[PDB]
Amino acid sequence: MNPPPPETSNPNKPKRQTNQLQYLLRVVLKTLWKHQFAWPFQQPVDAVKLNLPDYYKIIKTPMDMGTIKKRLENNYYWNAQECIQDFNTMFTNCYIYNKPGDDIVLMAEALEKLFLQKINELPT
Ligand SMILES: COc1cc(-c2ccc3c(c2)nc(CCc2ccccc2)n3CCN2CCOCC2)cccc1=O
Repeated sequence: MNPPPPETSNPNKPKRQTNQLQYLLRVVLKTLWKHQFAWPFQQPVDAVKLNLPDYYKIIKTPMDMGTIKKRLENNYYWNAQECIQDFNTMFTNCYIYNKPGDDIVLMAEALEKLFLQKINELPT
């Protein structure tokens, strides 16, 4: 019942290393990945194992940090904005599916505050 995970390899498009992409992997992803609340966000939502009714009927653009980490490690992103959009999608999905006060929402909000603190120091 789960869909295949988001693509993470980039076989047909060009690749580049930029200072912003370096910061996104070394600082932003690394800081959130090591956070105590990271585990639920480290791989695609398994709606079957988690018993999440209608998850993939409600969430049509799933995203997670395991995918973002692999995308950065595989040079899937050409522009830093593509990666920032993926983090935003991951948080937004959680807020859409869940309710205020749910444990997962409080965890996502703490991770998003940390994301915003780090994104404030994104370079040029
Ligand atoms: C990201 O969005 C959501 C996430 C989750 C979610 C909550 C807890 C989660 C998780 C996802 N993924 C994991 C870790 C991976 C996992 C998944 C399946 C069973 C076991 C581990 N865990 C920890 C499980 N815990 C610890 C080990 O004892 C079992 C209980 C729930 C709801 C809505 C969402 O929108």
